[PDB]
Amino acid sequence: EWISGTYRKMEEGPLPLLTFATAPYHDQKPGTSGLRKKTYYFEEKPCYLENFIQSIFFSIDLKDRQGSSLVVGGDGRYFNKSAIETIVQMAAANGIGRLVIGQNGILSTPAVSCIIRKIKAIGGIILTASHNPGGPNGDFGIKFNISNGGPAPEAITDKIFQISKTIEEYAVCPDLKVDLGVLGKQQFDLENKFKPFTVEIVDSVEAYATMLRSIFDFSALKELLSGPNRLKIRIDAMHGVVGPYVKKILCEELGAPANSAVNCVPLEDFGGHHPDPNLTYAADLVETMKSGEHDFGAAFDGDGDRNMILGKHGFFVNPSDSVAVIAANIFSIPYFQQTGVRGFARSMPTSGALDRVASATKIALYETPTGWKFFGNLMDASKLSLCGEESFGTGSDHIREKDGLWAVLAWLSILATRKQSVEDILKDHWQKYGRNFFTRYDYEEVEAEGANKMMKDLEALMFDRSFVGKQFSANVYTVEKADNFEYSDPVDGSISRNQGLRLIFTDGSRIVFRLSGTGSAGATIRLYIDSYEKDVAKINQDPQVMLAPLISIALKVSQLQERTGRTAPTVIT
Ligand SMILES: O=P(O)(O)O[C@H]1O[C@H](CO)[C@@H](O)[C@H](O)[C@H]1O
Ligand SMILES: [Zn+2]
Repeated sequence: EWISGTYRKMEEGPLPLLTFATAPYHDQKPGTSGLRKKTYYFEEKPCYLENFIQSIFFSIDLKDRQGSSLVVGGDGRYFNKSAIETIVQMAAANGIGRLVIGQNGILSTPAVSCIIRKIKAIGGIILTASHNPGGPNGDFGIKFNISNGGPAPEAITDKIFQISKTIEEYAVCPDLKVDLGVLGKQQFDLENKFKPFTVEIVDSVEAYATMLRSIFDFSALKELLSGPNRLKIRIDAMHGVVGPYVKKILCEELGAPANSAVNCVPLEDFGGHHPDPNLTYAADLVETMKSGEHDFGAAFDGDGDRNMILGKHGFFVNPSDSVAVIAANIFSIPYFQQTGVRGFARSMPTSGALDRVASATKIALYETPTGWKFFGNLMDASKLSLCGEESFGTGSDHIREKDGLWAVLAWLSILATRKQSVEDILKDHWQKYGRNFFTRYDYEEVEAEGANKMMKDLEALMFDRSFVGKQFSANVYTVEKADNFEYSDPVDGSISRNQGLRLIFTDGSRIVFRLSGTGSAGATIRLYIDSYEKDVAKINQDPQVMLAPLISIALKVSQLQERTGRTAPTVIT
């Protein structure tokens, strides 16, 4: 009971704050999605976690750090609870005034972005490796968000890397034990300090659910998913963090059956499966959808910022299309009614399906590089309201992270509005704006410098006067513009180069080659292919059949097979 903990704290007295010596590491550079390593890096290596955490604290100014509030939460993967305890003790020893932590450490990435902005916190620490597998032999990550609720920009992350490279002492409160299970306030008496330290354990779902409740019309959702004539659906949480949100939001408040949700219990190893939503890693969901029983299926990733949208019989609306449908009927969501369409954005590898809705509605569209930085830059300038990434990313400017369950609720709102099946909505959209046949091949973990050699030699081949205008086909395309995609940010003036080789032809079709920044050992080659078609006779056809020429040209030009040794892609989406 609470009384036992209170009396215990009273008898043990004030908790000491102590400095301990440490040695720095070399690979604590936070990437596009924080700092991600294998779990043993954080669980077994001495003071790895402590070094990184204290680097994060040092990256925050002392003024903003004394007395301020910080959100802490994660996707409930292995080691998250222990690392959260360490974060609590260090925060207590580092002048933080209050930690708002999700119950049992559970807090989806959009939930953290939401709470940060709501409680006016100086930032948040997210214990997630996103779509990467968890468990003792899995992966583990730490993502630092700032006061706008979004990821820490390159300045902050670089400061954390620099500080981490030379750090030699940290502060911790080792006698501090905190129960992450019981909701409510939890105060701690610290030695040599006058103000008590506060750990507030909040519901993992409540605030997020309130935000969705003010974004969507939950009456229409209740009538759609709740009644006897309900729209049969199946939501696969992949044993990820979105489980509690699915159950408390869609099932409890919105009234959909409890057997509508599956795998809605977050497991520290994500049930052994890969917490990534796509047709390859969500086989159970597509095969359950293959019997012709539900009209809408959806999957999420580990931390809840990605989503997969499926229709009846397993119909697959690829992310690049999903964001274009949401844009095409964006005014079915009360939130965008309130804000208006501030702008549209997509990453360069993402198909141009959104571009067509932007051109038809006279709305600015920004083709940004891979990553959140540019999307947040645009959102803070009131120049972006809906954005999406091909990597199953969909989000708006309601927060500063992408949001999977938000995209699902948007799809249910537009389903209830248009009163059609997903396949009908998609087909009508294709005939309305034309179809962007899209595919992406991932060649996972190939020996680098073979891939880098393919990129350098490929780019040299692309910049040649005897290249622009050359004929290719496999029973015809002619090169129009080959380059290394550069992007100038129109908000802060930042310039970004490489970002992926582009082959654009005269029919609008594009072949993009990108080296991954998500990877650990070696390198991952990503091949995107995007071909447009308006001839409504050709709007419907098998995309892997419709695209096969462009694929053959992509590997024949890149010499992928001869330089990597691989004969088939690791995953096709
Ligand atoms: O490995 P990549 O391609 O560099 O990065 C990948 O993970 C990132 C973080 O989720 C996403 O923003 C990218 O869209 C995705 O392509
Ligand atoms: Zn994610």
